Amino acid sequence: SGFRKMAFPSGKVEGCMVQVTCGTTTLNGLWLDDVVYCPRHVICTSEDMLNPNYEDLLIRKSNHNFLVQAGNVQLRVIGHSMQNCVLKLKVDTANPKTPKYKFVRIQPGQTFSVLACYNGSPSGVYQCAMRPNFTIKGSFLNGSCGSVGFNIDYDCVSFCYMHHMELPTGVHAGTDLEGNFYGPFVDRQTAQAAGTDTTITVNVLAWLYAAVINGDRWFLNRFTTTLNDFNLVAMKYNYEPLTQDHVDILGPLSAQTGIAVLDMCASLKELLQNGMNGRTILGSALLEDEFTPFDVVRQCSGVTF
Amino acid sequence: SGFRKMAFPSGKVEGCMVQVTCGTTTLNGLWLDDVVYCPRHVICTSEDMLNPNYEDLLIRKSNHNFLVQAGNVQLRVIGHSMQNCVLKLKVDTANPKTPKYKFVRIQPGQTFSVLACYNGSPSGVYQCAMRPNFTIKGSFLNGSCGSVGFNIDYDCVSFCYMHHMELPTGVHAGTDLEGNFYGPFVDRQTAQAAGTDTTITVNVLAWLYAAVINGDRWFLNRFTTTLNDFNLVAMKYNYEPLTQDHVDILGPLSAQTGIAVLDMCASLKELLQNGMNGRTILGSALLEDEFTPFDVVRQCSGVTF
Ligand SMILES: CNC(=O)CN1C[C@@H](C(=O)Nc2cncc3ccc(NS(C)(=O)=O)cc23)c2cc(Cl)ccc2C1=O
Ligand SMILES: CNC(=O)CN1C[C@@H](C(=O)Nc2cncc3ccc(NS(C)(=O)=O)cc23)c2cc(Cl)ccc2C1=O
Ligand SMILES: [Cl-]
Repeated sequence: SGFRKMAFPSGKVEGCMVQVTCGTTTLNGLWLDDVVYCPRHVICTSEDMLNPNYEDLLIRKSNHNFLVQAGNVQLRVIGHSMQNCVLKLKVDTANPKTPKYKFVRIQPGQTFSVLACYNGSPSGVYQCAMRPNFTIKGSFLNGSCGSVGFNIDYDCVSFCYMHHMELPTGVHAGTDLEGNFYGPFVDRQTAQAAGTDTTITVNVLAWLYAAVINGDRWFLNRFTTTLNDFNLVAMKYNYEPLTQDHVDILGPLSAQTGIAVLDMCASLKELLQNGMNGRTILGSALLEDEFTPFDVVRQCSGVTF
Repeated sequence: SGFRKMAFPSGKVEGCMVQVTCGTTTLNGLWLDDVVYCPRHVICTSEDMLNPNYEDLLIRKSNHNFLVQAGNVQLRVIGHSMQNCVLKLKVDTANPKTPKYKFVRIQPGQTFSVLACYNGSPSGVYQCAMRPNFTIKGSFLNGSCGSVGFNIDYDCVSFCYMHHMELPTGVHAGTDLEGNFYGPFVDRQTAQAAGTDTTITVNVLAWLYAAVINGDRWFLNRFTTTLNDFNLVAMKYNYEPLTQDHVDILGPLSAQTGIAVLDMCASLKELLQNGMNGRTILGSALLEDEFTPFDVVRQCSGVTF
């Protein structure tokens, strides 16, 4: 019993974190096999950040301008190349701690663990989700660039995010490990803003199923809804549209609890109308949207209370 | 910017987790140097748990009855002994991954990271607080016994909790690493219940300071209070008493934000008496009490391990 915001154990990723320095700029890098991946803006000064020409800045660097430190050991850079917004530094030593890994690009609503790092040293681990507006609500200070997001379903690490910047609202933007940004953001200090964010409807439904599994039903009602009528109401509360894919994805949780997806949709409609009336659901007074259907099945028991 | 429930990086602890089996019972063990620590109830069957005589059950067990598995390697048990509610299995190999460590007993209100394990394999990491009623609101399924709680200071792991059981309300109970239970609990299947819980006042104040540091200031007011008048209010809302030690501990946060501790108490009193009025603080509609003053300073400064 219980339901916590749970991160994956971070050990496999801690063994990959290194410090990358280029002149006055220091940030984090991810060392896998003989390559160190890091944000390409490590080659920028504060005066280069408005309209950097990364190709022109990079051609002026040699391998020995990149200082890479793994623990108390200096690695030797023997090559470099840029792939989109990521810099790949070839080093003369393969990381002996390289886990089994993949690079995966995720979609909004997906969750992942973040290992926040500073100067190549891990400081903490937390769970988060790719918001519908492609930002993440992380906890990052100056020097955290290059910190990564990942999942570890089984013993293979799937790297999905590399941290690049903080927007004016305090939210964060970054790329996949191939250097493609999530969202309409650029690695420039030009005026940029997060678009209006919305609630991840499929995740809220998954978390309501988690509450039923853990033994709570106060929020259920005797009603059902059509998918279209649910979407017409939920969009008035800035909730993302629920698609037939989302309904299909919630099937296993529906079969486990005995509550049809559209019946859970009616409960959500009523919660949005009434609020909680002094009650909580899984220790929260707000509707939680950073647990996916996959997270709920992984964390909860297979026997409903 | 941002403020997340953040756990310590778990790598140093992941390298210590093993699987302990005795008969039909399988649970987790902690391998440090040449000793494996685990709950003494691993020697119990479901019938024995009703009223176990652990010395009598232990005397029949030989070293070979304990099956200890570290990864895909079977360790050899060469001795066994009990210390309070923990079983110590002497093994023929010192753990090469043993970090610098200490065993520390924590007090209610203190926080720690939990590495949830099943079959000696870590599955997740989450942050939690020892409640004033000595339970923890964890997330644990059958097979999680022996999972541990810890903090990190510099490069030293301080082990503070070992998981033993789940109470009827779904909350959890366990021991320190010397086998002394936190709370008035015993390791047997018998009628046991968590006492009435209270809110950790010093931690709520720390989290209000974190919200201010992050730009959430709507709850601030011009008023102050005496410590005695505040504690009358705290008693009324089932909040723990605030001591002069708590006020002293919040000193640095008070000096950083410009809000005296008793000034923040006046904000807390108004929040208890009037609610949030549809507003949130750090994305929560409830007053959060699982961040200590030290956690707030650490996360708002980027301390690494
Ligand atoms: C808030 N940021 C800024 O005012 C300056 N800024 C620097 C940099 C950037 O966002 N770094 C940061 C990353 N994560 C958390 C941070 C918390 C705080 C912080 N503060 S600071 C020292 O004043 O920038 C910087 C942080 C950046 C990188 C790229 Cl690729 C694009 C744009 C920028 C940029 O605008
Ligand atoms: C809720 N538990 C029970 O009804 C039976 N029970 C077993 C055991 C115990 O609490 N283990 C568990 C620990 N953590 C999470 C658990 C989730 C689920 C779970 N399910 S079960 C197998 O069907 O009880 C057991 C869990 C235990 C150990 C001690 Cl030292 C003392 C008493 C007990 C005890 O009463
Ligand atoms: Cl995805």
